[PDB]
Amino acid sequence: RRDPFDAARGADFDHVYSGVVNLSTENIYSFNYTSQPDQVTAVRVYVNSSSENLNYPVLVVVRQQKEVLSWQVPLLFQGLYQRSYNYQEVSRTLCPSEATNETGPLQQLIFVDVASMAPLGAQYKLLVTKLKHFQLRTNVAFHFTASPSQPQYFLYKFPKDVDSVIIKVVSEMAYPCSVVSVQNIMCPVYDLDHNVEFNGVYQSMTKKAAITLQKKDFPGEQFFVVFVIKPEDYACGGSFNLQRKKNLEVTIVPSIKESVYVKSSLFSVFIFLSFYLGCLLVGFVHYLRFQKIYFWNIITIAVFYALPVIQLVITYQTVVNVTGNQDICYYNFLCAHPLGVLSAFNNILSNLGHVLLGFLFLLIVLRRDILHRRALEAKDIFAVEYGIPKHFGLFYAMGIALMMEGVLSACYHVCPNYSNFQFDTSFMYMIAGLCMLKLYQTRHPDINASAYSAYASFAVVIMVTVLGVVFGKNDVWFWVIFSAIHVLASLALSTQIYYMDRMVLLVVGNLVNWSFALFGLIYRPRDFASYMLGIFICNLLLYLAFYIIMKLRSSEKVLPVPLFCIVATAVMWAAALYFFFQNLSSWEGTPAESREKNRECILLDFFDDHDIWHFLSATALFFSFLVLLTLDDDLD
Amino acid sequence: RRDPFDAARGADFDHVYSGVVNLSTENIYSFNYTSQPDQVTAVRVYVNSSSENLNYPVLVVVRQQKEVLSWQVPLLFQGLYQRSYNYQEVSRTLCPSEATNETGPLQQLIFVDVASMAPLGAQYKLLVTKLKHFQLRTNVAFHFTASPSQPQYFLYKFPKDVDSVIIKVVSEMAYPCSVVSVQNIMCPVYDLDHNVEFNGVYQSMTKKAAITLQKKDFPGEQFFVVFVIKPEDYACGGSFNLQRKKNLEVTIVPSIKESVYVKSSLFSVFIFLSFYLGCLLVGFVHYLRFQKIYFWNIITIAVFYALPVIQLVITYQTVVNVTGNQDICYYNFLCAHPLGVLSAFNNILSNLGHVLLGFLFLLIVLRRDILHRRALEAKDIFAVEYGIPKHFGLFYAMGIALMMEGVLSACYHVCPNYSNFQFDTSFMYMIAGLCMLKLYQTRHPDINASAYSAYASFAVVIMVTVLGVVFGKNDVWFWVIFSAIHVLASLALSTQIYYMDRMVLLVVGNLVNWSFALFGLIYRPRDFASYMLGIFICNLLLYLAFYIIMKLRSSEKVLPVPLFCIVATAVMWAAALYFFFQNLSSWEGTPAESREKNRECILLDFFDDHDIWHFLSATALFFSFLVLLTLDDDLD
Ligand SMILES: *[C@@H]1O[C@H](CO)[C@@H](O[C@@H]2O[C@H](CO)[C@@H](O)[C@H](O)[C@H]2NC(C)=O)[C@H](O)[C@H]1NC(C)=O
Ligand SMILES: *[C@@H]1O[C@H](CO)[C@@H](O[C@@H]2O[C@H](CO)[C@@H](O)[C@H](O)[C@H]2NC(C)=O)[C@H](O)[C@H]1NC(C)=O
Ligand SMILES: *[C@@H]1O[C@H](CO)[C@@H](O[C@@H]2O[C@H](CO)[C@@H](O)[C@H](O)[C@H]2NC(C)=O)[C@H](O)[C@H]1NC(C)=O
Ligand SMILES: *[C@@H]1O[C@H](CO)[C@@H](O[C@@H]2O[C@H](CO)[C@@H](O)[C@H](O)[C@H]2NC(C)=O)[C@H](O)[C@H]1NC(C)=O
Ligand SMILES: CC(C)CCC[C@@H](C)[C@H]1CC[C@H]2[C@@H]3CC=C4C[C@@H](O)CC[C@]4(C)[C@H]3CC[C@]12C
Ligand SMILES: CC(C)CCC[C@@H](C)[C@H]1CC[C@H]2[C@@H]3CC=C4C[C@@H](O)CC[C@]4(C)[C@H]3CC[C@]12C
Ligand SMILES: CC(C)CCC[C@@H](C)[C@H]1CC[C@H]2[C@@H]3CC=C4C[C@@H](O)CC[C@]4(C)[C@H]3CC[C@]12C
Ligand SMILES: CC(C)CCC[C@@H](C)[C@H]1CC[C@H]2[C@@H]3CC=C4C[C@@H](O)CC[C@]4(C)[C@H]3CC[C@]12C
Ligand SMILES: CC(C)CCC[C@@H](C)[C@H]1CC[C@H]2[C@@H]3CC=C4C[C@@H](O)CC[C@]4(C)[C@H]3CC[C@]12C
Ligand SMILES: CC(C)CCC[C@@H](C)[C@H]1CC[C@H]2[C@@H]3CC=C4C[C@@H](O)CC[C@]4(C)[C@H]3CC[C@]12C
Ligand SMILES: CC(C)CCC[C@@H](C)[C@H]1CC[C@H]2[C@@H]3CC=C4C[C@@H](O)CC[C@]4(C)[C@H]3CC[C@]12C
Ligand SMILES: CC(C)CCC[C@@H](C)[C@H]1CC[C@H]2[C@@H]3CC=C4C[C@@H](O)CC[C@]4(C)[C@H]3CC[C@]12C
Ligand SMILES: *[C@@H]1O[C@H](CO)[C@@H](O)[C@H](O)[C@H]1NC(C)=O
Ligand SMILES: *[C@@H]1O[C@H](CO)[C@@H](O)[C@H](O)[C@H]1NC(C)=O
Ligand SMILES: *[C@@H]1O[C@H](CO)[C@@H](O)[C@H](O)[C@H]1NC(C)=O
Ligand SMILES: *[C@@H]1O[C@H](CO)[C@@H](O)[C@H](O)[C@H]1NC(C)=O
Ligand SMILES: [Zn+2]
Ligand SMILES: [Zn+2]
Repeated sequence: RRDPFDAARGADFDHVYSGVVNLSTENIYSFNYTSQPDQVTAVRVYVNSSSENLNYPVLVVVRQQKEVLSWQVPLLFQGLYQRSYNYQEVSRTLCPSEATNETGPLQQLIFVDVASMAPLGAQYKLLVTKLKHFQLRTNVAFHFTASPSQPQYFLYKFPKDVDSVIIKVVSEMAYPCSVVSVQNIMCPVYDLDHNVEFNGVYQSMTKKAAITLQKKDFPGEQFFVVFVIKPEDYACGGSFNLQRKKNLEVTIVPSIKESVYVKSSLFSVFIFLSFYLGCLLVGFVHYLRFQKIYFWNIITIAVFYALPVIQLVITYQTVVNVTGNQDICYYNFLCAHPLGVLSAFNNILSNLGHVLLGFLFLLIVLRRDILHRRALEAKDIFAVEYGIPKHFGLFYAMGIALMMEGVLSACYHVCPNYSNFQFDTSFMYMIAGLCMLKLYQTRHPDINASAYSAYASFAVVIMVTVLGVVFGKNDVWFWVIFSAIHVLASLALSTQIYYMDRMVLLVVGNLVNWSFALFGLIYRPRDFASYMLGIFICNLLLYLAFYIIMKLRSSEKVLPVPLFCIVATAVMWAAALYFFFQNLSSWEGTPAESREKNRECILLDFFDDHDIWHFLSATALFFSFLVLLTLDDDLD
Repeated sequence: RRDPFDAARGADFDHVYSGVVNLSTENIYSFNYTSQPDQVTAVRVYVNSSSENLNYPVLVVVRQQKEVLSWQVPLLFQGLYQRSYNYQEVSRTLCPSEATNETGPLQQLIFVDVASMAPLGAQYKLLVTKLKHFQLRTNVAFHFTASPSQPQYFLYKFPKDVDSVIIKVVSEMAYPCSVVSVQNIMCPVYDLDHNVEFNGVYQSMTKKAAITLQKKDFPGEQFFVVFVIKPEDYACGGSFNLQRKKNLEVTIVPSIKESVYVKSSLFSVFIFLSFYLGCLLVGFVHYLRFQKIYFWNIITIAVFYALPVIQLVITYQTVVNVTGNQDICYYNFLCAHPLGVLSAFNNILSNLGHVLLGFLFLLIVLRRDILHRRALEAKDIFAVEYGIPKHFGLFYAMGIALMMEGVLSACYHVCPNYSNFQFDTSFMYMIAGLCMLKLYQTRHPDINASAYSAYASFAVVIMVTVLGVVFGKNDVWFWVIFSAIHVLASLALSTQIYYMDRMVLLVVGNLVNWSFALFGLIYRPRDFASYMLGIFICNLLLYLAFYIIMKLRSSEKVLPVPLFCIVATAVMWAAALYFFFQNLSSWEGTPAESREKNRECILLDFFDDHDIWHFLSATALFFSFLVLLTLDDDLD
């Protein structure tokens, strides 16, 4: 019978053994070592077959006390479109075993067998090395390299006090894709292409990756971090001595404490309660100085828009929480602090203003309308020859739209995805349309188009946006049709509004044509909803400026409060647009590329760009509504 | 150096070798064989270690010309909640290599090494057998068994003419879950627990599985079918000499031809064009004898309900087509014939009636209303003393609701899922509500409650159903609250309708109470939408029956046409309810259990139960609308 000790070559690590194997010859080595308590040893085996022989690959088998590994040196990879790749260098890290004080020192023996079947012979070069840079320490960086045939992984241990950690992986050249996974300390370790996704959380990456881990999940307070490169780049982007070495740096940082949550919640509440306090102060000062269809329409639309998206997001959040695959939601993982089951608590809590300011506007408008109704009940002719008709439902509709926009934004931000690209700024379309309607009605007679003209406009706009996003991704005929429709609509609106100021119509038409040429030359926004939002904002601001300049030309003085509100609205809009143009993650494109643009939070240790955008949008919209309400105070 | 031939034991298949291995001993066998053209050989290796030693398992390594396999005899499995399982028998099928005429007969050698590290010794029993039942033949069944540590797989070759095939797998006892996968002929073959989902389509199963394959996808017109059992049953259902042997039967059947598509399309078109032909003939015979809000409301609801679900189903269909994981959509895979990119063509084409019948009803109502308007223009006092007020909006609303319910059902059936349980019968809620409103208005004065009463009713009903399904799955407090609200609503409706027939209110209340007791004792419908549909249908039929009986008690003769329409409506309702009660697949429950209840098509070779349900529902609704329209013809 075969005797390993008899034919084994008592060998030592770090010596590059070389050999040649025939059909009737096999080589075996008998490495030995010892492990001591409080230390972790991880052996690594490198095998390079100098020859390129492919019909008779060299077969390598590593035997330990309780595990067996095996592979070939000329590793062969098969890729789509019938492509073949051959790698002539292979490496593997053996699963380590801990040694406790009770167990004491442990002696370990490892056998390595190299054998082939070539009739003439195949060369091989074998190296076995120990690992000193195996463990990882919190806050200390680390650099290394990986290859499609040389997967890597390391060990981390939970400190005494840390209850949550973040793993950040950074690279420079994103040519070959990669996968980063976290697993428990239970051999075997799945560090292969076809089994790395079986267990533990994982993330595909090309230039950036971030994973947040708690403590209660892992027994023993330790885990393995595995990095695996991929033969082809189809999954994470474009198309595909062969080698694809990729350099990586890995950092582990403790997570924030609950004190940050308390601070952020208190700040968010109080910053917006200050507005109510100021309104109460102003009302007190004024008192001292003195000393329909929209309802059910909005209710139905809100329920219709809420139930489906709400259930869809519930299901997506549950699935992402259960399966552990962090490639479904398009979060901004660098700053996403979870609470309870929620995965991104900040992005939802940052929507408090959209509700609070809407509530304040509703309260103020209701009080003003009730006061005007009481005054009319008392009757006064000063509001007839020196007054204009008053309407109330429009402002309530605007405020309810603001509330619904806030709730929709929160629901969408629960888990962003390509199927929820709308519901993020959808209701601001309605807000802009309502402001347009209010401006149109205030100057000209009522001539109300009931309420369904705006409904049809919104339905058509959503139709066109969805059609363009889902189909107009790469086509231009639809783009030409949309441009023609937009130009025709602009001309028709200009003609209708027209019937000293004969050049404003030409100015608006020329601005629209300039935008037409701009995106025709650029011809690649790829975000139809964003451009629709921008165009609505542009038209609203243009109409507001035209109306204000016309009022100025009419030789009347504007009350100071409308002027202050105008300036505040302008500044807030500027800031909000600045924070909006910043891009963090995007539903379009593969998840690996979406995370390629992430940032590590601004302001406090909680918020980031998008939260500031939410805040500034809420404030700017509130000030615009107040300006619209109060602009015509001097007329009475 | 090590010499394989020197220590190799020239062995033969089917002989159960036995041995004992120590630290310094390792046994090797050197099996040999030859492969001839037009035949496929697949060796299989069984290894059983009699001892239960966990600390010192036996290591087995199989070496071939181009592949190496390795494993341990006492296989260890880790399961959730810190559970461990050990299997003492292992088996494996080597990847076969085809032998072509040009290549000629091919000699093959296979080395098997058994080695351990026990200080005393470990026993082992090894068997190597050839496979004669490896290939699969079309339409011929096959029985076999599998175990968590003994995965199986077989080969299939595409016949000359078959362009599409179906693989059906059947079992009897669904205790241990299983996975069935299809892969190409390219070694290695992933038949392990942690890598079986990497490549090729796959399906989790417990009692039934079905997979449809085309021909152009596979080069060589051949493929491997792999069956893998699972250590635990958490994924596919409940909780978890150890063994879990599972018996399976596999059949392969050629798919249908395009002639079936042509036949089914022509039949579906003509069966429903027959209604228009009959209406035209009736109009011809009659001629020979003679010889606003709803619009915009429904149009807005159309987009508001279509765009989210339409885009969402687009995304699901694209993803399921791309990845190849057949566990997202809850189809009925036994009868799902795809066309182009669509995966279930029949379930969509079976919705032609919901549109055609609605269009016919709209046309007939428009013609009748226009004729009545012309007659009124001519003026006739007969329709005053012996006439009743005429209305038209409700009938148009009903027709549009039907025409939109058809499209909603089609969109939902594009890819059924737990996030789309509505949109299958939602619009018929509004249909029943409108029928009730029309019945209320026809007898009592107009007293139109505008149109938003039913709007709020529908919104509240949908909200309640969604809340119950998402949350009231295992709770009873919500169920008690819902029952109390239903009883209160029934009492209020009876009181309002009341103000010879003093017992009808008691009868309706008692029927509602009987339903209360029924679903309280059963207390497990777990389909809130289904029971909402049932209750709405029951109330509609109940009110219609009481109205008709009251009219009968009024001592007037009913025109034969309304009687015929009533009888046809009753018969169609009975048939539709019968076809509805049949259950094929269900979004609730794991996908493995959902496919556990599937059926192999009825009627032609295309349709099944659900399509017949669609047809019968459309016909019954159309006849009910016609009955409502024509019920009071005798009055004039
Ligand atoms: C086996 O490998 C060796 C390569 O070193 C070759 O065979 C050797 O041939 C020489 C010359 O006759 C002998 O002195 C050695 O004893 C042989 N060794 C062995 C292990 O066979 C050859 O490449 C291989 N064997 C054959 C038959 O080609
Ligand atoms: C197999 O090939 C690789 C690369 O072809 C060899 O790696 C070399 O390692 C030395 C050691 O410092 C470096 O100086 C060389 O630069 C490396 N090669 C290259 C191309 O950079 C490796 O030694 C070969 N053999 C084994 C067993 O790995
Ligand atoms: C090796 O296996 C054998 C069991 O078959 C044991 O060692 C044998 O011991 C007898 C008695 O001294 C010798 O005659 C044999 O030559 C030995 N065989 C071998 C392969 O060493 C024992 O179980 C194992 N070896 C040890 C050291 O325990
Ligand atoms: C390992 O154990 C299994 C079962 O424990 C053995 O399988 C037996 O095979 C014979 C051959 O027909 C059957 O008659 C027995 O019924 C099987 N066992 C049982 C429990 O049913 C097997 O022979 C053992 N060894 C190997 C190498 O498989
Ligand atoms: C009433 C309005 C203001 C609420 C707006 C925020 C809503 C959308 C938020 C607040 C609380 C959230 C829920 C809190 C907890 C969980 C449990 C988790 O396993 C699934 C998601 C689910 C069910 C969340 C879904 C989104 C949610 C309902
Ligand atoms: C405009 C909105 C976002 C403002 C915040 C209001 C709502 C959404 C907030 C207020 C209090 C919050 C809850 C506070 C505590 C918990 C318990 C935790 O285990 C799950 C999340 C859950 C249930 C939170 C979900 C979101 C929540 C309901
Ligand atoms: C950001 C992507 C979606 C493209 C859209 C950009 C939008 C937000 C930008 C681009 C051009 C901008 C406009 C340029 C000029 C003016 C005139 C000024 O008196 C009021 C603001 C207004 C009308 C701007 C509003 C914001 C605007 C419309
Ligand atoms: C004409 C009126 C409406 C302008 C008021 C809005 C202002 C604040 C907006 C309009 C265009 C915006 C800029 C558009 C593009 C860039 C380049 C980017 O790398 C930094 C931000 C920056 C510089 C933006 C900052 C905010 C910005 C200047
Ligand atoms: C106009 C009305 C009657 C149509 C109602 C059925 C709708 C939902 C059907 C008709 C055509 C269908 C499309 C036909 C082809 C494909 C390509 C596939 O890769 C994604 C789905 C997609 C895009 C289908 C989605 C569903 C679809 C849009
Ligand atoms: C349910 C009701 C509304 C459907 C009635 C409209 C019919 C005619 C529509 C609905 C879906 C459509 C199909 C959608 C997708 C494809 C795949 C394409 O490669 C050929 C055309 C084909 C096969 C379409 C033909 C027309 C079609 C069958
Ligand atoms: C099938 C699941 C969702 C449970 C609901 C079952 C429904 C559809 C069943 C159960 C009880 C049935 C009702 C029982 C009695 C009557 C009175 C009769 O004069 C007309 C039929 C009618 C009105 C039935 C209609 C169908 C019905 C409502
Ligand atoms: C005509 C109107 C009043 C409807 C009357 C109710 C009739 C049509 C319905 C109500 C309950 C139904 C039954 C409920 C359950 C089953 C068991 C199933 O394995 C076969 C069909 C069968 C036997 C159904 C046949 C149709 C049925 C009898
Ligand atoms: C190495 O020495 C012998 C040789 O195999 C081995 O039995 C022993 O366990 C090892 N001890 C150490 C300290 O490496
Ligand atoms: C083992 O002993 C060392 C001695 O310093 C101590 O630091 C360590 O915590 C001990 N470990 C265990 C598991 O007892
Ligand atoms: C079996 O016989 C020898 C023994 O190793 C082997 O070389 C040869 O290829 C095999 N031939 C056949 C016909 O099986
Ligand atoms: C090989 O020869 C046999 C002889 O009957 C023939 O049937 C078969 O088609 C041939 N196959 C190839 C690939 O030439
Ligand atoms: Zn946002
Ligand atoms: Zn259906």
